[PDB]
Amino acid sequence: AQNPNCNIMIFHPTKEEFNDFDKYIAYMESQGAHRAGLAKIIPPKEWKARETYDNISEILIATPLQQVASGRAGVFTQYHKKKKAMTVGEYRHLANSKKYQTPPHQNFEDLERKYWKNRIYNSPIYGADISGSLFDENTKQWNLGHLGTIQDLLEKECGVVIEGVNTPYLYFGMWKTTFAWHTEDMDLYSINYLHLGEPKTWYVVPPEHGQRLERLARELFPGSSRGCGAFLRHKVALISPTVLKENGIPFNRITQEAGEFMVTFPYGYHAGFNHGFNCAEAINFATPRWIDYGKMASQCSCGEARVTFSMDAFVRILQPERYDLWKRGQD
Ligand SMILES: O=C(O)CNC(=O)C(=O)O
Ligand SMILES: [Mg+2]
Ligand code: NI
Ligand SMILES: [Zn+2]
Repeated sequence: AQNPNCNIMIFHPTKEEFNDFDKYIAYMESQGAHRAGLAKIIPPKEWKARETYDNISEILIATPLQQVASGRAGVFTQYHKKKKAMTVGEYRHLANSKKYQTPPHQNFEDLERKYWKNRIYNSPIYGADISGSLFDENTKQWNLGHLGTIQDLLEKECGVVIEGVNTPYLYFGMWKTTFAWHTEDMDLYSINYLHLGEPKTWYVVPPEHGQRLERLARELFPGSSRGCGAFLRHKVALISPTVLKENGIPFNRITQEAGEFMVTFPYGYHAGFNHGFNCAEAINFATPRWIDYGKMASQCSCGEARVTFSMDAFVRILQPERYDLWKRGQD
């Protein structure tokens, strides 16, 4: 079995190997990359996402989210308070202000320590989940707006044509902006490109051990667990590496820098934080290997998780027994 310790693997494809996206994902899996839940892909030196980022300031962040924490430093939830619209140029200025900027630090490890010690005492503002793309249309390789769609994958594998679309999302971050522990909708893959700015630190639980994380979460968030049998779908709970280690949960960590891709694999729980002002682009995707995960994915029906239009068909076709209950939670 390849990668039996479930370590995060880092790949350096050549420009030739960067042509065929599906083929390269399958290669990484042949080497055991999915066992970690997360892989890093450093593009060939010849590649670029676009020519420059000099002209992005007028993008609008219609609903910036202030991420307010409750709990203790290593075990907390966050809620998202909506803020007034602002442009990317306005948000960058805010991220660089004395109130929100990255503190002085020695290295990524020192900054990580500072994040876990102090995150709860601040409320950073995240420009998350903005439909759009920063890839140039002429970028042919690993262009996250030009991937094969999940609807087409399901049709190819299963023969059923379904409605829905699959487009990318932009994320503008600042110091301490946080992504809570989650798997993707329908336990899909994700791919995330860090276009510019400061790093993003990731934590991940191997898919084979995801249920260990879920059991800890139920213990640590006991009211939330009574409310919903899949409350991590709400994407609000944080647990620190120290708490994970104290509770014997297998995990790994890595820091993504600008110009790098990360892939999350089906049922790979992940969480993390941004070091400072940055912009990432991410999208979900599927492969043949996903189908069995999609069929088994948990679902939130309590009403909290509310998701896209396109998840309807995935539930309806892959999980017909669950469909009626899940759709009630959507309405
Ligand atoms: O970058 C973020 O805030 C969160 N991204 C992801 O969870 C992802 O790409 O799957
Ligand atoms: Mg602009
Ligand atoms: Ni994710
Ligand atoms: Zn729920």
